[PDB]
Amino acid sequence: KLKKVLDKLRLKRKDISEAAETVNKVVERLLRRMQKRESEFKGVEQLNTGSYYEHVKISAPNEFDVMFKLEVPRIELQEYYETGAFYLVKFKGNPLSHFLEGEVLSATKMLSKFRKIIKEEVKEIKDIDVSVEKEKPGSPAVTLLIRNPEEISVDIILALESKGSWPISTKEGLPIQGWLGTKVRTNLRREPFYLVPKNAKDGNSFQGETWRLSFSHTEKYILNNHGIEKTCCESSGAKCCRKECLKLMKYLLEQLKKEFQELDAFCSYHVKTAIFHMWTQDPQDSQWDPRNLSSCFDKLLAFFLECLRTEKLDHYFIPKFNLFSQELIDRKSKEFLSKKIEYERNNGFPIFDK
DNA sequence: AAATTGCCGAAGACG
DNA sequence: CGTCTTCGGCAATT
Ligand SMILES: Nc1nc2c(ncn2[C@@H]2O[C@H](COP(=O)(O)O)[C@@H](O)[C@H]2OP(=O)(O)OC[C@H]2O[C@@H](n3cnc4c(N)ncnc43)[C@H](O)[C@@H]2O)c(=O)[nH]1
Ligand SMILES: [Zn+2]
Repeated sequence: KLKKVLDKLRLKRKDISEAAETVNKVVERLLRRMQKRESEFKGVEQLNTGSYYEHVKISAPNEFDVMFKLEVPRIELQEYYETGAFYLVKFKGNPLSHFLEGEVLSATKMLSKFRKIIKEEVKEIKDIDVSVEKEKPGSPAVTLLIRNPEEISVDIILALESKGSWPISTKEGLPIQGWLGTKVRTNLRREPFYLVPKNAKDGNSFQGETWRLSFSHTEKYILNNHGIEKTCCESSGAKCCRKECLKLMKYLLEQLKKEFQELDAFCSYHVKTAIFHMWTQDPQDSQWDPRNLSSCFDKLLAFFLECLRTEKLDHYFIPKFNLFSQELIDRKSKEFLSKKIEYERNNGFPIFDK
């Protein structure tokens, strides 16, 4: 049954080819515009991120994430309260001085200019049906809607790149020592970290100056390098069901969200985060054998339910940041999701039949 | 020093 | 299952 759902979720090559060709054209154009000329974002470089580029996109290739990363030397971080994930940014005749709010580099100001430039360039595209989606408060993304004629959304994510050591809130995150190992962890943490203009929500409003930590790069590496054995899912190695298990979990949540508005606060990142913990908990490739797909999915569900019940889902990189805190998601919303998942679980997943 | 190209892994296609 | 294919990521090289 699960194998047949996976067949259904699997992307078609023809769909991939048609989508990618258009998406790549638009992105390439936006990138060229940023880099030329007297622009504040002149040095941005492209990094493709998220589900599609992690090969865990399901159903249709209609969502693409891409970061435009900007190297900003000598920045100093001040943690926004005790959130671990959100920060104010300061510097130790720059183009970025336009975005300064005091000595603080404002996320809103920088994103708004970034967004303004994108809209200008999108207006000049004549051969492709593309529009800029209406702004979402808090969101770090400038979202494009493309009609290929099929609907495709492209999230362009502005990001600051810092080459320094990672903020201490991440010191006990990335607990992959018994799984991917110490050399991998050390090497990953020697890579840069990123800040995206996602504002912290403080009560009824957003703190417009705040930035948010990003490890979209690391997550991408982990998805592509996910086994304890170096040959996991390689041509001279054994196939595992780690990614398949993630697709099924993503699908379950997506179907549930499609018919229950009370689940708007839940997202695929919660699912991704839960399975990262699961991969830490069950490190052996043998406990992710394709023959044991059914029990792997069940283990994930039980773990997820327990996170729901205890209102605790630690960010994989920032362990003191609880994705399932009462502050972020209401108790009733979690209890609601708990009931739905339990139902689908005990009933052989009727919602998988659309 | 921006744009081209080579290589090959991941995974879809179909036997 | 194997073999072929395309897309993505990389960085040498001009
Ligand atoms: N990547 C990511 N996404 C996060 C997130 N916290 C919540 N979410 C949400 O999950 C979904 C992820 O999409 P995916 O393509 O990976 O399957 C989205 O619904 C995302 O919602 P969002 O409102 O927060 O973000 C919108 C837009 O911004 C990107 N984004 C959010 N946050 C980041 C970070 N930290 N780095 C890079 N990009 C980020 C989202 O991908 C989406 O494109 C989380 O921490 N990370
Ligand atoms: Zn594997």
